[PDB]
Amino acid sequence: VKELLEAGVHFGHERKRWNPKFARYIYAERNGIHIIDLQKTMEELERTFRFIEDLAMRGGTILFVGTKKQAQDIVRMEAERAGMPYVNQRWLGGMLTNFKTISQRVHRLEELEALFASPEIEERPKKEQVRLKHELERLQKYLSGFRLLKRLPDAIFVVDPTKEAIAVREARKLFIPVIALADTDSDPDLVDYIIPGNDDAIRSIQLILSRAVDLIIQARGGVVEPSPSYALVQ
RNA sequence: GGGAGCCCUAGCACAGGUGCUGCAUGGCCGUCGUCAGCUCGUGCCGUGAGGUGUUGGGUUAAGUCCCGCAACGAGCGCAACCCC
Ligand SMILES: [Mg+2]
Ligand SMILES: [Mg+2]
Ligand SMILES: [Mg+2]
Ligand SMILES: [Mg+2]
Ligand SMILES: [Mg+2]
Ligand SMILES: [Mg+2]
Ligand SMILES: [Mg+2]
Ligand SMILES: [Mg+2]
Ligand SMILES: [Mg+2]
Ligand SMILES: [Mg+2]
Repeated sequence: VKELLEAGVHFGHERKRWNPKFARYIYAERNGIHIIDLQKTMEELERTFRFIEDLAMRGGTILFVGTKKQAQDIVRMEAERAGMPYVNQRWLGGMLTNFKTISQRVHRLEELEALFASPEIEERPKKEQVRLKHELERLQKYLSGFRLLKRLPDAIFVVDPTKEAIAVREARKLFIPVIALADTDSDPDLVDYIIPGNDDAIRSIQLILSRAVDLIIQARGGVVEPSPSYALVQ
């Protein structure tokens, strides 16, 4: 739960497709790439991790949203490590603003797996058997850890604001605090708690969600060890 | 001398009408068409009528199934359940 000269190589990123609104968090245009104000990344982190502490203490959940493939797997472990839910494959229209209706898909998954521990997987025609077993396929594929959500989450952790911007918009419309791993292509003001790092490159990404989940466990009550991911990021 | 009932005149209340209106109508039928379509709930977009979903790419006899996607689903159809 720290590291400051964990610039490592995960400080600055992105070329000139910036959101000029991200101007404060930049250090220079070192050869076609804005590099991120190192200090600010650490002090925004201060007020940020602070936020997340009180969330684990009060016993609420954080929905980890990362769809970007260069961060996809990482989300799965760190979100499984902590109890919290994750949206991993792709983000659906109304996971939040339509959160009731979307949860029928959860009502079915949990209940369709109950078909697969019964005598009725031998019963039922195979007209149903083929359809109703490759339907369970897809369900577990998108809601592999949305099903953990039983109500709207107290906050939400996105790894790319720009890319998962439908996720962001939904959060706001329901007044759900946005934590985000952001960099130069994003609108910082659209985000409540910003870690101005860089949405792409696993060396960042995982470092952040490691230390974040470290802190979540550390503050919930468990004080643990290295992660399932770590330097298993190639 | 009256009475129930049945056959009966003479008047009543009504019957009956394949007389009109199929644009006053129900019912049933023809037809586009056994064509693959027509909608809904909630969400999202839009001042609004409305839109998205139902568009895109592949496939099928088929909105048939697949991939994808601000949508996630569902109903009436298709298919199947019936017969030869
Ligand atoms: Mg990006
Ligand atoms: Mg008459
Ligand atoms: Mg008629
Ligand atoms: Mg047909
Ligand atoms: Mg015919
Ligand atoms: Mg307009
Ligand atoms: Mg409106
Ligand atoms: Mg259309
Ligand atoms: Mg198509
Ligand atoms: Mg169909």
